[PDB]
Amino acid sequence: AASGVATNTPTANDEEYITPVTIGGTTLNLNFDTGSADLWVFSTELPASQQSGHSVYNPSATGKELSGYTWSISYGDGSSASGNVFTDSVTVGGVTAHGQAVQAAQQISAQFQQDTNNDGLLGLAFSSINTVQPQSQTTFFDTVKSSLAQPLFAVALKHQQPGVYDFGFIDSSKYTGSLTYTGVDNSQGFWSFNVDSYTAGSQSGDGFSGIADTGTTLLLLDDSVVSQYYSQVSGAQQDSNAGGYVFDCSTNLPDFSVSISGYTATVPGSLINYGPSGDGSTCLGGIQSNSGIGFSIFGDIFLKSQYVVFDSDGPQLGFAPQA
Ligand SMILES: COC(=O)[C@H](Cc1ccccc1)OP(=O)(O)[C@H](CC(C)C)NC(=O)[C@@H](NC(=O)[C@@H](NC(=O)CC(C)C)C(C)C)C(C)C
Ligand SMILES: *[C@H]1O[C@H](CO)[C@@H](O)[C@H](O)[C@@H]1O
Ligand SMILES: *[C@@H]1OC[C@H](O)[C@@H](O)[C@@H]1O
Repeated sequence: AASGVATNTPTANDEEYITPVTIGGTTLNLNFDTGSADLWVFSTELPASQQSGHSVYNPSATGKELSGYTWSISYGDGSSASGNVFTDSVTVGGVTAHGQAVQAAQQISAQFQQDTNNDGLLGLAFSSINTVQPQSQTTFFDTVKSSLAQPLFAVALKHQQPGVYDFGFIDSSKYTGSLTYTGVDNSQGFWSFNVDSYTAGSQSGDGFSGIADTGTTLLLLDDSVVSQYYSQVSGAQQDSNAGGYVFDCSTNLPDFSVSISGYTATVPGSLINYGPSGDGSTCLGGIQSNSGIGFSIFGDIFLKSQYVVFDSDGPQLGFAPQA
């Protein structure tokens, strides 16, 4: 039975986490994203000036083309990419998927053109939302799932230190105490779960739903929750140059917690100080608006405080504080 560990590393300010993936013999640094189901890479089909600063996949060397298939995706921050599809061998932390669909980029929006921290994305949401036309394809995880010791993966994202993606096993040394599980609703293809209530510093409120999303840097919440949080942060203000609420870097921020099936998951106020806003001398908050989309996005700010188990049996998610 297979299992493996892939080590991830945060980029500056923990903006994204990248892990090496070997595709047909070339290793690329990909952003593992539990919020989407497409494995796409910078390729030799892009314009040569866009290939610059990246490790690229050359499909003609090892790939088997799926003639006539395309993919096209749009993410939450407006970025997008599209291209064609090949099958190849994809290895992550020593686990190999043979004949994995590899989505070679033909076009990428400006956001990706300017991000040289990754060479593409490895989706880990449910395969039901993979964008490949005319027949959708399975994610790396769905491809190898039946070969792993247990059909699950687990993640520890850390603040300015390397972390891990555990495939097919749970590493009990990565969290304190025991895991608490909650059911997942995969009807929209996401790892969606319910929280029963939340506490933002001195204020507590009713529960809501959200997705466990490794691909989003911040903790995005309903505007009512964000207002409630920052009303407790002296001098907090929104700054469109920074991307949301900012405050003095020395501020004492309140903790934020959510109650999930009996377990309190706490994000300490020191993790809510994302870093320099890059707008003078303020810091950007780790909690920001979800822009009225109707569900919360439990991104990296939240994951940096937990060890999370993504279990295809249920499916369900398990949580425990990171050791
Ligand atoms: C279609 O599904 C997606 O787009 C999913 C789920 C989703 C749906 C709707 C709203 C938000 C989130 O996002 P995702 O795949 O994680 C997607 C992946 C990314 C690498 C383009 N993240 C996003 O689009 C989020 N973008 C981010 O978090 C960007 N981060 C920053 O701009 C750093 C700033 C915030 C300091 C990326 C550069 C990392 C936005 C939600 C804020
Ligand atoms: C993950 O689990 C497998 C299955 O037991 C081991 O063979 C592998 O070395 C790693 O511990
Ligand atoms: C990344 O690869 C495997 C090991 O678990 C990890 O410690 C290393 O940094």
